[PDB]
Amino acid sequence: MSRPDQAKVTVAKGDIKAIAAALDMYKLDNFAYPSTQQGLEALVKKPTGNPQPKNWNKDGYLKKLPVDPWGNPYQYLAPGTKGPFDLYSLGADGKEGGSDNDADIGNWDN
Repeated sequence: MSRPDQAKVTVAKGDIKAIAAALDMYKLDNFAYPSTQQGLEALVKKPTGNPQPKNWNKDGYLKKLPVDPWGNPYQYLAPGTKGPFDLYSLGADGKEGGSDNDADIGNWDN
């Protein structure tokens, strides 16, 4: 997507796939996926329970990346409905919808 604001979307598309890979690395750190309650906290604060000797990362398990464009913070949620995780960023208008740059941009795995 090579247009103003969509150019912010195309960056985040690589960043979200980055997070999805690191969430798989938290999957390794706690030999399991986080829960949308305990594991969300365990994505922001060290996981309570038994994590393996692995360097835990906050912010939802991210790479060496800043936050998403438009000054929005990443929304990282753990398995909601059917899917092992839910992560996304809000669109340029601060809303989760379907659009180019006004869409919620994220990815997850189910």
